[PDB]
Amino acid sequence: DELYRQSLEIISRYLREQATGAKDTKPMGRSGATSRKALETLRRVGDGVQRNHETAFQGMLRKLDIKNEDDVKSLSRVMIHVFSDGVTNWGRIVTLISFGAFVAKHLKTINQESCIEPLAESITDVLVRTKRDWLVKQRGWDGFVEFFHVE
Ligand SMILES: Cc1cc(OCCCc2c3n(c4c(-c5c(C)nn(C)c5C)c(Cl)ccc24)CCCN(c2cc(C(=O)O)cc4c2ccn4C)C3=O)cc(C)c1Cl
Repeated sequence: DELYRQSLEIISRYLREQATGAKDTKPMGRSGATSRKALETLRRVGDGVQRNHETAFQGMLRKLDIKNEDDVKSLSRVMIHVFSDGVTNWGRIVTLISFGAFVAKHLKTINQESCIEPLAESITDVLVRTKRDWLVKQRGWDGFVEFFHVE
């Protein structure tokens, strides 16, 4: 499943980098150029999204009461509820990932960094399993990058 692996490398790097403040300088895998431009796209757009929904993000974070990895594994159901039904567009997907980053920052603050990568997996798993065909028709991460690109 190459779509899942690409999505997880992008999402995982964006989440851990938002939580630690440090960029990950390890080379990317195949489709490296696209994934690097996708992660740059998320650094430009994602922080605007998080500031924009700060009130709603904080409310939802508190209502989910995340404390350990078992809590992290119990988040897919609400995630799926909020994300699955209705219209899909790239902004919705950025919002998914962006709240992911918001939560990853929280996990780092309560010294639960080890939960960031299960978080990332859960996010990727919900994305690819619920939006795969859409992702394929928007040409995947190249479609994402082209969508948010301005010259
Ligand atoms: C990591 C993780 C990610 C995650 O992601 C879930 C999917 C992303 C998401 C959406 N929404 C969220 C809200 C939220 C709520 C509730 N109220 N308000 C005001 C907000 C901003 C919060 Cl607090 C957090 C995340 C989201 C609802 C509104 C925007 N929207 C959207 C919803 C719709 C729609 O309902 O059809 C259409 C949309 C958008 C955005 C663009 N379009 C077209 C979403 O799909 C969820 C969880 C639990 C986890 Cl753990």
